[PDB]
Amino acid sequence: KPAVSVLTMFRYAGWLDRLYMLVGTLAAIIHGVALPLMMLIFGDMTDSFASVGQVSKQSTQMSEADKRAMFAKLEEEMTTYAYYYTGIGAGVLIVAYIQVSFWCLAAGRQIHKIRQKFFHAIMNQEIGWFDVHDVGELNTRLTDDVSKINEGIGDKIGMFFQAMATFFGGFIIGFTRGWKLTLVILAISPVLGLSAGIWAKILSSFTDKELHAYAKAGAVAEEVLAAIRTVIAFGGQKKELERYNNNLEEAKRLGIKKAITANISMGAAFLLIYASYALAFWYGTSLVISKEYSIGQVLTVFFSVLIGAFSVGQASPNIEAFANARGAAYEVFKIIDNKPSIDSFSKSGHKPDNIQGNLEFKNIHFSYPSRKEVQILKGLNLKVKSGQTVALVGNSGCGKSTTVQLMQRLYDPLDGMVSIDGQDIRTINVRYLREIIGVVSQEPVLFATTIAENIRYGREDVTMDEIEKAVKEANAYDFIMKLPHQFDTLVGERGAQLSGGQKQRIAIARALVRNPKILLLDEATSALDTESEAVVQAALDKAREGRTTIVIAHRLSTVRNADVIAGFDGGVIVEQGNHDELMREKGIYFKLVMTQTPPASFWRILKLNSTEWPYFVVGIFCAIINGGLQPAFSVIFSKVVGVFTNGGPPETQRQNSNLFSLLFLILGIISFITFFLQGFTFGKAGEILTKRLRYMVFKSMLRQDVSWFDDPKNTTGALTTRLANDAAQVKGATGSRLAVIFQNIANLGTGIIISLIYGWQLTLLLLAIVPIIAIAGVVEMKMLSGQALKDKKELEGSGKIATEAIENFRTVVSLTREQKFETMYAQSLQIPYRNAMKKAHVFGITFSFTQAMMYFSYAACFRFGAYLVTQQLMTFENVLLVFSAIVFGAMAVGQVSSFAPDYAKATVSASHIIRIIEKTPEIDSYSTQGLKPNMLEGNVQFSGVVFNYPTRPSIPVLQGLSLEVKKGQTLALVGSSGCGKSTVVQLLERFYDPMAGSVFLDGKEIKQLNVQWLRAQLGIVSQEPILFDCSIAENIAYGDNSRVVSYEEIVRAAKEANIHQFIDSLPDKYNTRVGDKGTQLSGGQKQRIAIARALVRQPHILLLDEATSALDTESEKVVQEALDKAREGRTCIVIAHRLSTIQNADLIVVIQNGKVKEHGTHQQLLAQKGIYFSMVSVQAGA
Repeated sequence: KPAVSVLTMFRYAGWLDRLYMLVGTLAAIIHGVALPLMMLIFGDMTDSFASVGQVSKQSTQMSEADKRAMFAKLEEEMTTYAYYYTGIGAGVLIVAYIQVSFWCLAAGRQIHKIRQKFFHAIMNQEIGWFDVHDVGELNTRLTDDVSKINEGIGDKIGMFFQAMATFFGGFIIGFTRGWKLTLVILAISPVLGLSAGIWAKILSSFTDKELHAYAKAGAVAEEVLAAIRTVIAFGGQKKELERYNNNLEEAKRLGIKKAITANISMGAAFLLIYASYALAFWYGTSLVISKEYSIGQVLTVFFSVLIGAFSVGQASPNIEAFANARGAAYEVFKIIDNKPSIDSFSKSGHKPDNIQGNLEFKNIHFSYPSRKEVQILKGLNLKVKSGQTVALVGNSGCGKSTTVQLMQRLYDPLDGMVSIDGQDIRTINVRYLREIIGVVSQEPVLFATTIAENIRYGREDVTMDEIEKAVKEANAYDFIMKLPHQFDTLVGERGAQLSGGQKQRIAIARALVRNPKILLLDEATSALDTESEAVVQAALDKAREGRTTIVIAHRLSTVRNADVIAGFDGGVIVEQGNHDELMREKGIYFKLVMTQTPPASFWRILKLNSTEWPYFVVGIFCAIINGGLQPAFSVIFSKVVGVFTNGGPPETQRQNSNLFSLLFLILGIISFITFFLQGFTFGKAGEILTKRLRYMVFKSMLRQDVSWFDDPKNTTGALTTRLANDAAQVKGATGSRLAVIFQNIANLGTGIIISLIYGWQLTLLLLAIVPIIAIAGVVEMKMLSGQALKDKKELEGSGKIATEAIENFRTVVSLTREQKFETMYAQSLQIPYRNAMKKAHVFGITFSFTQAMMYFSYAACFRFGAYLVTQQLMTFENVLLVFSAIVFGAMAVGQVSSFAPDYAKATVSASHIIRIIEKTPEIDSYSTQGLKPNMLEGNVQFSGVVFNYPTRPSIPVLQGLSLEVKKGQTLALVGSSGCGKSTVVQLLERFYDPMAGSVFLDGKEIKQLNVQWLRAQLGIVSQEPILFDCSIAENIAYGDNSRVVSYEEIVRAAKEANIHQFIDSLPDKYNTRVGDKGTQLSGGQKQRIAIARALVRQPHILLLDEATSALDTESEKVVQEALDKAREGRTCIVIAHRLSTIQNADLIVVIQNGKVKEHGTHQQLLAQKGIYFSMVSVQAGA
């Protein structure tokens, strides 16, 4: 919404840039003008043949006489026009190059200046300006915005003025050569713009509908694939598939409806286009019979106006390009034009010498630009004498840090003054101030360069001698020497990750080269290991003694030797003096002292598609007839112009034009039928395989085992995404592109034969030209992408050192040396700049070549078509025929190159979708194998089990685990911590088989048992029960599948689970919708419902996994009450964390590091002492 004045935007264009734009925009206008002049000549040529065509047929008496005057006229005429054509080709060749080159030259030169100035501005902004602004957004704003500006001031403008020139140029020639047809053409203009208007309305509306449609099906999948371990446990995999099939069923019906309407629209649009196109010509013919116009003129005015009309459509996108560019240039220039109060690039202000380092802070009130929300410094008084060292102490706010912040004049104080020596800090030059102040910070930063270089960021002028003494006086010398490469080592975020205490010591070495008179040390010792702290501490102490120093830390070991200690409370200075005095004050200080002591052949996807043997043949057969249909229009138009051109005695003509204009319209309406057909057939074909695929994919996805689902690569979102993209992407490839590609090959193949058989060697020649300009047209786009990529790589490297410069910024300003970063940036950019010059040279040649080739190619059409071919009997009427036939056959092949990528993107998206079906599990619920025992009663035998999780085969959870629990009794399970407790419940459900060892239920091995039937007997109840959206009765009825449960059954279950209080209370009762689409309710109820699911199944085995985990107060009591009523009739394993409620259990078993450590009844473990007595002691006491 905010934008920029048109003249500001060019502020960096002067002299040449200005001139370049003018010569370019000039050349561009000439270029544009060229094309309608070309079409103007086309009417003159028509007239020349037309005269002879009228006289040739007027003879029917003499022959040899016509071999003279006719040929002579054509000779002088044709040679003239051809000469002019060649004349226009050289023109467009020159102006095209001028056009693109100059405008790109302007672009390059300005953007270079935009770029430099911008970064310079960024580095100049005061720190408060950063504190309010997102650095991330700013740098991404840098690279992305300047590119938009580039797109805006580029050759896009040249293209705009070219388009206007064609628009004006066309309409002028249209109007002058006649007023009538132009206004008749202007009359049909609003109709073609309206139909395209119906398109923007249909597309925008229906695009959301399909997205809205699958959003429903994809909502089924998302709650399922998130809830998977629940559907696997309860084996509802046939149900969730059925639901997904139902939603897919609806989505395809909506899809075919959309396919019907969308094809009707496109078909009707093409009718109106061909209708008006034919209508305009009919009025055109009606004016020729009246002898108002030349038949040749009609072609000139008709082509010129329509060309000039479409020029508006082709112009519009460049307006947008310019428009967007201004908007982008607003926020960039805003920073550039902004001027700071503090500068730091300004040469002004006193530069005192023999600074004695006498500091004072007078009555300073300050607030960081969180501003009025908080005031952290209320007044202040502090003096620090020359050569002394003062230590600041505080509980919170770190208002101490503020003074170190103000002392570098990062911020000017609200009221009061900071005074270095006698003078105010605001009188002295900022750069020099920062230079006479050294700084060492809690978190040290190293830029990526040699250690010599990071030490060279203290001062640009330095020698390895000064480096050496610096690190040595920082006692960083010995430790780095041991490091390989010596001072030439590397450092940064990337590579050479080092001890902090060493980094801090390089930082102290850097600050030391600065040889400052004032030293600020903030917490530098803090947040560091105790051993290396003393090492660095030695350095810090050796860094002072030449300098006055203010230091802040939480280490009171480093304070004692300070000549002055100063505490703050609420921004108010309170205590000052020597340590003993402060201890005698027994104040805040004493308080703190005491406190601290890919492409391949995948046919089979098409084989899957072969379920429709028909519908393809219909669409194909239909499209090939539409292929043969398309050039018929080119054949008519040839003979409409042709017979009228070829007419001879006129009396017959006017009747014929009517017949043609009629037939001209007939291919129009027959096209509606054929286009709607092929589109609808493929469309339905697309939606049905969209079902089969998403079905077979989802289905195969339910098959896989928890091993696959625990994977990091596959998370619920990634699967839904994988599920949508692949199905959609194969559809396009089996879809329209194939319909269209076949339409086109038939289009050209029909066009070629007609052209071939009519012209001998007419056509043969043309076919030599077009593929060459087509390939020449493809290779340009290839170079274009190449240069684009290379430029991206070069500015990526410059933008990288930019990001470095502004991400660490608050440090670089503290050291100054922003000019170093200005210069580094400059040199970085100088390569794309030289690259950007070459770019213009190339863009101009390729463009001009492609245009000149098309214009020169045209000359050959008539030169060889006349002369050598028309000297012979072979005739004009067909020359016009072939012209359209081949050229529009080629323009149709152009769609091949356009639809190339959709195939790849579909094949890659296919490459995944074939594999995802054929991947097979270790454990598949689908196999009907397994024993299906007849005997009810469950035991559970765990013997010598070892388990390591497939995702994390590092720390094993289970090592030699052995448990036994008899039927109809409760096995309590205790543990130090972890899934050791819970993994039991997972293995019995057989989400995994163990590495070694085995587990038995009735004494049979589950490993050889039926996976489905096994789970069918289990009473699983987790921490946070997921309930699908549906009737709460349907959530309960999930406890049993392959059968529908009775109302009185799910009643008995709810009665059992004590959830019935709610369920009679609600308006809907059992049909209430839950899952926080229909309704929301707390955990206590959700759990009780899960309890109902569980004992709806009537399991012989209940598994209660940390059931009361998330819960509170009475809810725990009533849920526990329900769980307790749920067991004692059944085998169960309860891993719950309430050991007060485990006190009644048949067998309690302490698990330790995978091995059962203790086991027994409660009092039995109570009699002993060990882990379990401790477990029960701590929490009952806490």
